[PDB]
Amino acid sequence: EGECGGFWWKCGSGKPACCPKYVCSPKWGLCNFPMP
Repeated sequence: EGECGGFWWKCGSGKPACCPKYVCSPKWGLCNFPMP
């Protein structure tokens, strides 16, 4: 059920939004932290 964006969740054209903590990288279509 839960398909939130974790440390590495495929995002882009046809995907869900990342969690409040994770975000979709501009270079790579994956949900991860904003920065180490």
